[PDB]
Amino acid sequence: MSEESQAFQRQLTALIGYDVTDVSNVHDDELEFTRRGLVTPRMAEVASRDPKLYAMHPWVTSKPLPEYLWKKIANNCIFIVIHRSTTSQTIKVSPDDTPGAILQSFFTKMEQDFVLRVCGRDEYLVGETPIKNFQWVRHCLKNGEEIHVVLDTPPDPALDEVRKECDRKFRVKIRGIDIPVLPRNTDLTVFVEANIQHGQQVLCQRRTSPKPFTEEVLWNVWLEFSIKIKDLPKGALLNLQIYCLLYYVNLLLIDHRFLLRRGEYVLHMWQISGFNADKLTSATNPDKENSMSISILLDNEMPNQLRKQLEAIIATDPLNPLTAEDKELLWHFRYESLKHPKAYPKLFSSVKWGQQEIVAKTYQLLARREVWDQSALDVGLTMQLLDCNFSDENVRAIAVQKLESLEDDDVLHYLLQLVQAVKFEPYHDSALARFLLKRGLRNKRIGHFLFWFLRSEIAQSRHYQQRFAVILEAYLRGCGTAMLHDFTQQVQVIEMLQKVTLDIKSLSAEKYDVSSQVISQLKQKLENLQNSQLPESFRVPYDPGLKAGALAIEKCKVMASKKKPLWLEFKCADPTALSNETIGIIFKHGDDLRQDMLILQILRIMESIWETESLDLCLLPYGCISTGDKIGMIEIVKDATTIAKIQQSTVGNTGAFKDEVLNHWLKEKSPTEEKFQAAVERFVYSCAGYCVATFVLGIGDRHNDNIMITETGNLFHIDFGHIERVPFVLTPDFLFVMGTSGKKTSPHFQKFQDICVKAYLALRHHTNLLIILFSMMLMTGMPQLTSKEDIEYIRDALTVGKNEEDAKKYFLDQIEVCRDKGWTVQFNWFLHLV
Ligand SMILES: Cc1cc2ncccc2cc1Nc1ncc2c(n1)n([C@@H]1CNC[C@H]1F)c(=O)n2C
Repeated sequence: MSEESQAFQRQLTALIGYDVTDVSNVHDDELEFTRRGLVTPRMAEVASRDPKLYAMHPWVTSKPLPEYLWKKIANNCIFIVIHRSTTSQTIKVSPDDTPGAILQSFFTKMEQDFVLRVCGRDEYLVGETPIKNFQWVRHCLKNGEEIHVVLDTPPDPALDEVRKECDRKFRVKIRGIDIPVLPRNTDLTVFVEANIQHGQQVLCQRRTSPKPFTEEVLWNVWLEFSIKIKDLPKGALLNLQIYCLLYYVNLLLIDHRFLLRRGEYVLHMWQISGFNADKLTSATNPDKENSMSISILLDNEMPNQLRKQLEAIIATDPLNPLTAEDKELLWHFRYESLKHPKAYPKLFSSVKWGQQEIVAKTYQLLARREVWDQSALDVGLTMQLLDCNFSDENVRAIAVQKLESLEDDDVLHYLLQLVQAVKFEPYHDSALARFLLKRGLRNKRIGHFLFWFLRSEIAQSRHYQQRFAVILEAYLRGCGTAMLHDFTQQVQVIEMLQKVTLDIKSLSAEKYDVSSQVISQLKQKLENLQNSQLPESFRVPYDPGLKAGALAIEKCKVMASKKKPLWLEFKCADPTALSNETIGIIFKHGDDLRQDMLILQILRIMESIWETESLDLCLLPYGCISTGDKIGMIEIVKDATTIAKIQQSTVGNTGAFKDEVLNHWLKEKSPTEEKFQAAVERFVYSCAGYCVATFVLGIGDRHNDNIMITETGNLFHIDFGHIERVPFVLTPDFLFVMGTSGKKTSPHFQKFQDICVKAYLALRHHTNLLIILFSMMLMTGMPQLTSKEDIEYIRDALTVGKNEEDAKKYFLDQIEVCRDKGWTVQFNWFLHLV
């Protein structure tokens, strides 16, 4: 390699936040074979992409325009304001006119080398797609904004330049376990449990005789299993556990080269806190000075009434468990089951993966996928096949195949969930890791989010940082030096600000309030960075369209919270931006922003589910991005306050609540009565939409402090790092805005109940998609969630197996529960914080 080729790898390590050219925490070469095996699909995608559309990354949608956005179109006319230097003129356009077709009409109504770019953003309107199919144009319609675009030169694709390049039973010898230290107080006991697993299913289990837990425990015991060597499926894990359950460690029995794992291994294990993705990891603990280590050794046509039972089994939810009777029925009528794509997760669960001949029969089954391949993509079904219950490479590949049909608009909606799904792959190089890699290198928008998602996990997950860092490096080596440049500027800014956030917290106390001495201390620290090595301009990580310029120090502050975060304001680095408004970012340390990311992503999916049934529930999924360990960025919502501060305005630090304050704050932050009516209108949909969503997600009972509202009536829920009770927040202040004064029906209450049940019914139509996203959220995002109890809440919330009116009743009852209590639960929320 070249001297400069090492400076490139050094840059990559600072970007990724982990050194992938590291061999200190491996007992094989799978990560090096994965860096090697990922050069091929990167090169093929870098080569197949059109440089022009790659540089301009048009954000497009093939979905139809909704009935609510059509009602905004007055006489089949859409106006675009085209700007140039100091002048501009409006253009009467048709929803089908492609960017080129309307550029030709601008040049006629009065050089042919300029493209259309949205003012202030790095967002372009290019390609053979109608204007109504550009997401920025749909955003302007929905929020009543005007379309502003500037006539300028298309970015040079030369900036996107990529740098050149046996029939015997299986047995295992347990030698012993060693730990450096353990306190001299409790004289405990210990044993080793070896499991052969595949898709969380335990094929076989052997334990050791229990010996006294000391700093070194030798057994020298051969543990013979019943499963023959040939019967071992690919992806089978040898899960070794220490119970007194304090420690665990996995080792793949079939390596990446299809070779059976043989020889001597001294594995550094993980410790338990106090089921989840972290438990399936092939990674070993990097902490060799403090961790426990086990040392092992390997020296090896159907009848009508049965059709009804089958069809009923196929018609159950993802969490309905399969009896042995059910699995035998599905396997025997294997070919009838194959005619129903909905039965695929259940049919592949019925397979006896520890039987070679039965796996071979399943592979024969998969070879007749005329029904599967010609079926409409069901993301819920496809995700169902990519969770912890599926470890077969070919079962997982039919699902990844179905994802290939997804447009970039939809890949963005499921990206964080698909990135977390890599945690369930037996091997580092997988069809899913390749699909993500390929889709990232193809769209800049997806590559940016892919970068931040992969980077959030590398920074706070030792269990999967090695794997994700190899996937990130493969992406980072194909995005091009324009993207590599932006990521560098973004990484520097977040690191400098993360140092300042952690320094400010230690200075004060989580027991006290912010002082003048802490705010002046922050201003002197920010002034030091600005005129020194703080990048001249960085791209907002949660809004890559925006380029934040220099800080606005005289408006930055330390928030009067308990996790003392930084409220930062930046100037816009685009002189073409239509407004002089700053870019506000909140920098916080002390909560898991990954849990907030996951909720906001479900909230965006729920918004698209309502978009299908022509429903706009006015949700405000704000920007939130996890940048490292318990730290990250959150969007500042302009002209917005909390429901608590509206209550403390009338009476401070209580307790005391009044029903009439929310409707008085709205009539105040309104210039005209027309704008005030629009606020009550926006509150009817945003309140209804948040009531529905928050209930379904089990995060319905929050303090009014974590619920904000904008000066334009837009109510929104915030801070999901958290999770007598209530289903959702419908306090008597919200109800007063809607014209109801407890046990009385007003026109806006009829409207709220109407949209509520219609939004609820609309979500119930995607029950399996919501169940599957939720169950995956709990395994890949929380400390630990029980695989049969914690999830069951969402089945009860979405009322599985009930008719469309008995469920309507259940939700209408939940409306009445929050009205009976009123402010009863809210008072307790203030006694709990004192
Ligand atoms: C959206 C958003 C979500 C968050 N989730 C978790 C943690 C912090 C968050 C901050 C957010 N952003 C925001 N923009 C503006 C604000 C604001 N919070 N606040 C309250 C102070 N921090 C908490 C806010 F209730 C205001 O008083 N103003 C003027």
